[PDB]
Amino acid sequence: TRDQNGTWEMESNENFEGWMKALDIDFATRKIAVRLTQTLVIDQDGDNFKVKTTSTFYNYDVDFTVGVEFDEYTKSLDNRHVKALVTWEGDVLVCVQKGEKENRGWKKWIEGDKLYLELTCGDQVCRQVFKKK
Ligand SMILES: *C/C=C(C)/C=C/C=C(C)/C=C/C1=C(C)CCCC1(C)C
Repeated sequence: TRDQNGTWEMESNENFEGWMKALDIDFATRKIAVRLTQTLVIDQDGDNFKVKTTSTFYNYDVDFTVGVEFDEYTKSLDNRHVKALVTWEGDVLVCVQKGEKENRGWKKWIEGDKLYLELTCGDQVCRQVFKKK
């Protein structure tokens, strides 16, 4: 389904360290971040998304409209400028972040009662699975 609305709690996180390292997230931050639990809150109305990711210490918050390119500064993450675009490929939501890093972005989709998130950067892929809270 294309409906990704809800509050989603992480149950699995594969190669998170590899992905953070590919983004050059500093080693000391990685140590704190790597095994934190995550809650992902998605508000979706038509093309309009509001996405909030939360953990004990960190948050990543972003609003976008499907099909509308937006320039991003990746602030507390890796401090880079990218050109972001989120679109649908079937029922997979696909984000491409054009910039220095190759293959940078994510894909998000629903299967059953679960949300799947694939984060990509360089040659690294991180796969996360969430259950609806
Ligand atoms: C569509 C879902 C998206 C775009 C989720 C993005 C989530 C992040 C970029 C996660 C960031 C982090 C945390 C939530 C805490 C652990 C360390 C970070 C900064 C990598």
